[PDB]
Amino acid sequence: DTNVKQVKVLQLINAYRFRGHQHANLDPLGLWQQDDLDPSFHDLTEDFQETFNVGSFAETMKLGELLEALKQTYCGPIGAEYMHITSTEEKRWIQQRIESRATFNSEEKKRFLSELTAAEGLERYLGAKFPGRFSLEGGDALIPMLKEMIRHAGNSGTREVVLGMAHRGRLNVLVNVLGKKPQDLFDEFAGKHHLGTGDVKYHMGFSSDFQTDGGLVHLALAFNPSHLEIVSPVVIGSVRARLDRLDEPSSNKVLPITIHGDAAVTGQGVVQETLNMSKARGYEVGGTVRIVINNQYCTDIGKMVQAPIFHVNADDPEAVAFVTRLALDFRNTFKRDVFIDLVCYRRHQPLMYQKIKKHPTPRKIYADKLEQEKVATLEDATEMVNLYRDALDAGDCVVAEWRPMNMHSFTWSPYLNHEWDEEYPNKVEMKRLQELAKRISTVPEAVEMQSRVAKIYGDRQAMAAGEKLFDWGGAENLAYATLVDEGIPVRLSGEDSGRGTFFHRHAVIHNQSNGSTYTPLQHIHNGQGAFRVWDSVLSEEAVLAFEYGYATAEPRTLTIWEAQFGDFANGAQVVIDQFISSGEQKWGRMCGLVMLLPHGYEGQGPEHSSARLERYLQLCAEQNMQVCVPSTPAQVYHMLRRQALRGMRRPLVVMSPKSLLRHPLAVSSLEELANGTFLPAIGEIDELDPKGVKRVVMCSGKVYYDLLEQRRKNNQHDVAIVRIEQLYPFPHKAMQEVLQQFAHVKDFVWCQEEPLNQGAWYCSQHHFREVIPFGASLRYAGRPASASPAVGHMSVHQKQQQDLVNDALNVE
Amino acid sequence: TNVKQVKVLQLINAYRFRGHQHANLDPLGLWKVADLDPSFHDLTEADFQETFNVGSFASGKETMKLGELLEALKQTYCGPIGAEYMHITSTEEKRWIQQRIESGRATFNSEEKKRFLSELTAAEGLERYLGAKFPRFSLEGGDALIPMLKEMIRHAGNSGTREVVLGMAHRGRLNVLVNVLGKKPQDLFDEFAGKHGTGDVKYHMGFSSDFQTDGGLVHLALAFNPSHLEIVSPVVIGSVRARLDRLDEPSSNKVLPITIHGDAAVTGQGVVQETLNMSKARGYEVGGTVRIVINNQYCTDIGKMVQAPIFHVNADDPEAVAFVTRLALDFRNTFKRDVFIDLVCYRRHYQKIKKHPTPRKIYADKLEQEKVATLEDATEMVNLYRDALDAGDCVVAEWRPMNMHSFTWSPYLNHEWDEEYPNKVEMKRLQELAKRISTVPEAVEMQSRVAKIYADRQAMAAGEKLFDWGGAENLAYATLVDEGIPVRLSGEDSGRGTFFHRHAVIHNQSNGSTYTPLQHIHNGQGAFRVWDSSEEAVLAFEYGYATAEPRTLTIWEAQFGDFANGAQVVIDQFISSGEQKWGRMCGLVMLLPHGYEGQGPEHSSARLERYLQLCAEQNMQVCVPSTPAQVYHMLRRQALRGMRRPLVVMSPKSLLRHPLAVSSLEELANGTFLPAIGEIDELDPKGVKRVVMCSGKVYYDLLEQRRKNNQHDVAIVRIEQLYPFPHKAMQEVLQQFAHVKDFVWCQEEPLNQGAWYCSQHHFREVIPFGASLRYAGRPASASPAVGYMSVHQKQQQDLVNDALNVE
Ligand SMILES: Nc1ncnc2c1ncn2[C@@H]1O[C@H](COP(=O)(O)O)[C@@H](O)[C@H]1O
Ligand SMILES: Nc1ncnc2c1ncn2[C@@H]1O[C@H](COP(=O)(O)O)[C@@H](O)[C@H]1O
Repeated sequence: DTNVKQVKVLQLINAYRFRGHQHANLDPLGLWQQDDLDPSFHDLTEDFQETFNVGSFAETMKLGELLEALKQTYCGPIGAEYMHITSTEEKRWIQQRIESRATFNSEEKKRFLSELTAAEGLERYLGAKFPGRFSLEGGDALIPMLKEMIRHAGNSGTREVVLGMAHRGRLNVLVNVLGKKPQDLFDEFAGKHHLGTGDVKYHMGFSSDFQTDGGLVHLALAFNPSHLEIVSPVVIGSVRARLDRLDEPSSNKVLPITIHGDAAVTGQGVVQETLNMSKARGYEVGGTVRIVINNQYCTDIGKMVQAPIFHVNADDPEAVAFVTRLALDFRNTFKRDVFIDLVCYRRHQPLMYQKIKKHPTPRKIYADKLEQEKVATLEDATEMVNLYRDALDAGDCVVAEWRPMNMHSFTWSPYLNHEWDEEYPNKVEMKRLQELAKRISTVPEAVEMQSRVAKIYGDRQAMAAGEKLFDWGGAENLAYATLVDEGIPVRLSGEDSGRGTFFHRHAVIHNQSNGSTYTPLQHIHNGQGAFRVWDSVLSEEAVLAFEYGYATAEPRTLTIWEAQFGDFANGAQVVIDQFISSGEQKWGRMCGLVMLLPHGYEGQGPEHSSARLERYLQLCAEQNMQVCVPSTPAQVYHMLRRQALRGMRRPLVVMSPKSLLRHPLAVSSLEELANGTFLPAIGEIDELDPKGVKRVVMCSGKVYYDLLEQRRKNNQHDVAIVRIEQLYPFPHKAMQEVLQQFAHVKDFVWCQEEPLNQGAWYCSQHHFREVIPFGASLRYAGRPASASPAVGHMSVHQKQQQDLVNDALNVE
Repeated sequence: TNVKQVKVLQLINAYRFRGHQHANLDPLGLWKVADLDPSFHDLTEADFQETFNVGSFASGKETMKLGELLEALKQTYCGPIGAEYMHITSTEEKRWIQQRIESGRATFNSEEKKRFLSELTAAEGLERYLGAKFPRFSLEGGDALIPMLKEMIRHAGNSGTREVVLGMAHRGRLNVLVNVLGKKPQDLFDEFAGKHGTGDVKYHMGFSSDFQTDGGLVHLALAFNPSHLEIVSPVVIGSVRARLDRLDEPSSNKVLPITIHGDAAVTGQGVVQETLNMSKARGYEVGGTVRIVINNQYCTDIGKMVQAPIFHVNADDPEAVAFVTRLALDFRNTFKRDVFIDLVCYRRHYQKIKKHPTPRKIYADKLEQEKVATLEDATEMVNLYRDALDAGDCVVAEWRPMNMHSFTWSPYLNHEWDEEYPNKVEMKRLQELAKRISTVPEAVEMQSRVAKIYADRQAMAAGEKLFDWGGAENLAYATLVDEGIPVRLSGEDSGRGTFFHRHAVIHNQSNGSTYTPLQHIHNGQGAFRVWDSSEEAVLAFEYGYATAEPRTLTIWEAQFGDFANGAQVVIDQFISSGEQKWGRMCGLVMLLPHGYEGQGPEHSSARLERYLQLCAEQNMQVCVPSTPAQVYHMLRRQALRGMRRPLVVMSPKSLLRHPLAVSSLEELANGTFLPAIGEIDELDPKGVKRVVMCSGKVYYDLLEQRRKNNQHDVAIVRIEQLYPFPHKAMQEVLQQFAHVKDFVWCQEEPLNQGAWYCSQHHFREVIPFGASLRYAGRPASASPAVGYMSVHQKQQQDLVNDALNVE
């Protein structure tokens, strides 16, 4: 009897919660094919005036009334699928919100109508004027949705919003949300304009302020390439930077919004990578609001994590508004990714095309409704449509709440139009240097050090005191000290980067007592730059994108990304190709990201030998990047400081050393640190009688030391060996300084560890030629060309190293 | 009591769903759910003695006392196996799983038990033997991987599986190679001693071998891979589709893909998603692959993206592992979908780990207790195995040397690029074919624009009209499948063509159906298949497919070349370098649409220069065909030569419709692929002051300008094949200009892109001793192309003009 039935009703409430969404009126076309637990009878009833307890269903209700309420709640225009989430209080939170809506009022409804009108009217104006649809029609409700999202952010103390989307709807969002001048857009179509090489109109970002009741929000819409889905981790990178510059930096204060298409989101693996990474300390941003523009489920990746998915019918702006707040409230409340599945169509399987043509547009559907509610007449709707058309004709901003940015919002202005060779405060006063050298070498006794580490630290105290030369790690960390000391923050990010893949850095010290850590660079003085090191793992495409976004938002911070080995960075080729190396020219976007790519031929094989130097060199042009191969601790130290101290903001690609990290000749003095500078080139270091010199060898990086040791060994005085430490921009001045004593030499050799089709030969040939004397010939010494970067077998490597070295040194 | 009956059913359902959160899974035990408690469901201790219907609980003792149902539920769902399956939507699947798990579980006989012990002993033994001799990425702590795979292989044999394809990574690799695949311990030992193309590290080696099971011989193929994690997965799956495509009897139990993943890598690499999402598609699907996660410490939740049953199992219990292995196989065989096994284990190379006994120890003990095998038994296993290692010969009893017919590559192994191949086709037959594939049954009702394209093609067959690019290209496929050579075309919109040039597939506007004329040439033809595509997994898959099947012409087409960098890892680590690293040949064709036409930085450049820079030691071909004839001969060459190396094509966009880019029947029937093309206009050699060389669409710009100018003193020559560089061909086309001293290389692409920097050194080789060589083309740039059309247009006109401007 009735005991048993009460239990059955609970089971029925439950089934609606779980799966009600699958019978929801989501599709605006009504051609969706809904494929159980949902009819009473499967749960054995008939009965509808029997009164029941209704469990947690936001006390007592006649049955048939409950079934009403459940169908409303879970089977109308919103499909909440949300009971996979394990947090009890989150579900209950949601239930509370949806299981109890107030009505919007005449002015909010009208306003919805107004934004649908703009959505449509812009799409139509552009159709008529420029018959060449990435039109938003009809996912028109995106405009009302974004505008509401932003208003709600305002009223919840959000200060900035960062957006990334793609092409569909792009022009609409630009004009009707971000506030770009229609006239500016119309001009773009006519070919009226930038002073780089540019990109197409659908990749355009935009920055503005937007006035809400709750205050002034900053809007930032990303630039992006045609490659789908990769702007995402760029955005959230962007937002971590912006959070990192607030004084108490709570997530709700910067909101990331990403807009996706159904196919891209299931089909692009950077989505997985991004979800995985947003979990990680040093990368989290308190969750992203993800909008899926659902045309042709797809949101099913959002269960690899576990996030609420709100599906909604684009044809109901009111339901759309409601879900918008719901999703936003949820994310600001619980610091978690949320998904809004915006279910719509492309006005622009010819069986549904016919469906679409006979279907009224969202503006139309809504104005008809506001008319059968006596909230706006035809004459009202019609005049919204006339007003908007007129405004387009006038060409001015059409977003009433757009405000021009304040001076203080222009964070990049100091950093534009600088050249690589500008002067910068290279020197640091010896007293202060040693003071810092000593502080970062000195670990409170509280911290129990592992044995090998404690040694390394004893060494660095001895470097500080002049009693021992700096190695790479000692000098590198000293660079960071000198930067944070004067207020410049550092962010270092990479696989195992706190200690170092090669055990060289030990910026972070693992306590053997507490199991905690201590990071010396964080304890210099009150009010220093922050210093933060973050250990990635994998997700390498998403990570570099993130750091690119970060460096892009924040030019005051020295932002470093370190690949385990350079060989792996091709996992991020799209970032390197579409953003880092080309973003300035395409988009005007500066970036001082530093990339540490361990690189060097040491016999460990094809994926542990080559950063593919040559690929970065071919990408170089128009001063776009710097490519450096530092050979000394002093060099790395000056190199990093230059990047921070010196105005320009352009990617620094570094061929980082592995074995040089402990080479006994790779070693530097305090005098070289304090009074030295970054040297684009380094001349011959030994005494040779220049009149006796028959050959100059030029080279970069570790192979230098092999040549040096071999030439000393041979007792040889007739061949000089010069380093080129910066291959791009190519340092002509420096080159003529180190070459002047050799004006009379006719035999010049470029020597490289790397194979002929690789390293610098093919790309930097023409520079070498510009720089050697008018007489001189120029020839190659190095490994033969090869399909694989590096041979498999150590004995073969060793023979090749010896052979290329002897060949360089051999004048016979 | 009616009420309690409903609630006992909910209790069962709770265990089905969530039992696994309380299963004994962590070997270490160093690892609370209200649903799992009878009290949660309003049942009491005193209820335990009462008896209930147990609905579908598959036991099937069809009513039980509750106390006892509870013992069973726990013994089923909270023992050494954790089953997550109830999130799957398919009733029959869930019922199927219930039938096999809720039953029972698992009685193994003494012969099998001792075989497990034996296999664990091998796993432990090899790893200690290596550790002692060469002080490795040891399997230790997941020794059960070994009996698992051997059982997987045995069970597949009894299932009529004929091939197994595995990819995995570094942990456990030496062990699998030796104790599963059959590599001789001596070979491994030599390798550690550096007694040995350019090669690669031992942890990347793959291996082929045959394996005698009770059910039949089974071929095993373990993939080569680079240091990069997880990208070998889609490669294996491609391999499998190829193996399935060569069966008369294309049943999917017949070939089994297995991928072995780490838990970090499985959630941190995007290819997993990409591969999971591609395995749904026609035809990249292969009837499901079984995925083993080697879990050291959830990482498996990515399989709910695709709604895969997931079996967790305690690696210290080899009988658990075996049962789950069979179950997984049977499900994949049965329902043709992916399945995950989560092997819960630990890395032996810290306090709790060190006084934890090895899995050999634990199971030897347990067989003692069971009087199935004694200290002395177990011990002699250890000693027999160490002795075997000392002798250095195969330690896999079931190993067998492969049959001649398993050597599918031996014909293709040692070939040069300029080898003679059967270029000519007899005119009668070309025309017969051209007519066949352009004639469509009248039942098929074509969209008007496609109908017009097809009439043009009938005109082309007849000689009325010169071939355009799509005409010739389709005709190439037709000539190959004609003679029994299969074709696989894979790419975005590749059926019709991104640029609407192909129309290999016709969409019948009446039936909603399709018709593909290349599939209807004659019975016994090569299969022709075009598939419409997750770029990185797709390319990886096509590569696997080509390394498996050298008889099929396998073509991948990017939507635009600019996007292929999405797949840089496949290019860098497999396609370009596999032959030298691994001895792995591959005739994969890549169509990369490429051309400066003013559509911006991502619709302009395939990055020719990046492929050029990867070229060395004859690894690849890079071609820029300028004619329908040329594309036709290029594709036929690739298929008809014995060489199997990647062919990277700069594929045209505009040229697809350029009025001058057309070709005659005579050029198709009696021509051949020309690595270089000479001056084509009547031009007096002694009038010529300058020779311009170039490739691809620029040619036509230069030609059309030169003709406008009525210029006779500048010859223009195409290099169609840029690598390997065609020295003989270039001499024939430059001979009549031996006296010219002014040579220009001219390219659309910016100065630091395209061919200039990489091919320079070839160019200087091949022009006359007197002669100078200078560049005409776009200036260097950081973006591949400008954002604005007008600027594009000026740049095009200027480089063309510069190149033609003599004195
Ligand atoms: N990485 C960058 N390079 C150059 N300008 C930028 C960069 N980031 C932001 N800006 C400009 O600075 C202002 C504030 O940017 P945002 O805070 O990102 O909206 C806007 O004018 C941006 O165009
Ligand atoms: N792509 C390839 N290149 C060269 N040899 C291959 C290739 N694929 C398979 N083989 C060899 O052919 C035999 C059978 O290959 P499989 O069927 O992959 O086990 C083994 O000897 C393989 O080494």
